Amino acid sequence: SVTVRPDWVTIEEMDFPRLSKLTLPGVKEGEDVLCCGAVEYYDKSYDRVNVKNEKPLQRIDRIFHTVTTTDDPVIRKLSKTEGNVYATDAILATIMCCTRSNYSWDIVIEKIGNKLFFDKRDNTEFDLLTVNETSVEPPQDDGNSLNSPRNLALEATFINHNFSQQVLKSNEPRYKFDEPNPFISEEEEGEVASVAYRYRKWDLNNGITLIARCEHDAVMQTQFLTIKALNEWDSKLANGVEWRRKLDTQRGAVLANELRNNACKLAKWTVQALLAGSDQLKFGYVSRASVRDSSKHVILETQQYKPNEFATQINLNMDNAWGILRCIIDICMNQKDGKYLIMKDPNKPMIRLYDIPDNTF
Ligand SMILES: [Cl-]
Ligand SMILES: [Cl-]
Repeated sequence: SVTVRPDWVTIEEMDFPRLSKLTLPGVKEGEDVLCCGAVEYYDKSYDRVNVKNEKPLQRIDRIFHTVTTTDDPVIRKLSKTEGNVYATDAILATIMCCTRSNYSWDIVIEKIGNKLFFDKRDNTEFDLLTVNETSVEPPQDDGNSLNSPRNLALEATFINHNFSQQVLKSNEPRYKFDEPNPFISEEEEGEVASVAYRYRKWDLNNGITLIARCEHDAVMQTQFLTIKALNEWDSKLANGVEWRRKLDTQRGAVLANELRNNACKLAKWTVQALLAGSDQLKFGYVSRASVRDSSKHVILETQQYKPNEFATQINLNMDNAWGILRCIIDICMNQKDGKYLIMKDPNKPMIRLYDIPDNTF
């Protein structure tokens, strides 16, 4: 959680009920400005996985990038001639889904004239997934490390990185865009995880033109996929729905529990898929092999959802998502040039925008 400094000046406070009423209907599908990278095909044998046909989770080490907006060389180039607001899908999803968030987060905004850059701070846990964040009683750091919030987060994050690569068909020729991955040399591209980037543009009215990096994890025989893993750590301690007993006949109830307890995580995943234009959101259901060990996991189920329809199922309204973003953009455009910080208050349902000194970070 970022340390609020005494020389930070509050510009605006926004409570969740106000944010929840915001709307900007009519925003079009993103327009591709540049597409990059090479993505692997999904292995449809994983469609046969179920509780009676579980598969061990494999450890597959590939490199993942989560480059912030201003360090992205494609965004730097595009900003010379295109748009006036810049971000990435992960940063946008955090803002757009803020009214679902509980745990703290922050985003830095730099304003130069009529251009805005939204970034994450360097060396933070911004990328980590949360676990049971929106439970009535979230996990507490009361005990050893096995089920602490921090360890649960790293466990979920690790599970997701492995799952997304395991379900790929490594021998199938990849789908390659004309431009390669911008975060690695061609000579070494073999070592990066399967990913395709779409740098997309949106008209948000009032002359606001957003450019942001979006991505897909895989392709399917061409359909583009966003691949994510739900995970079960200890169902009893989580007071959850035991997956090995309930996935066969009550898969919907299991998902419903996930939605209640991981509301922000699931919405941010859905926004990521919608921003990229993925045709499907592919979920794995991954559980510990034993509740007492967080290093070994099994895949119990797989499912796919069309992102537009799934958004409606989790009560995510993109008209509201864009409305929230537009509200924040408008506030920033009215400020003096310089740096600003938006943050979610760790103990209250509100976000605050601060005027921070330019050399703060
Ligand atoms: Cl998350
Ligand atoms: Cl304002």
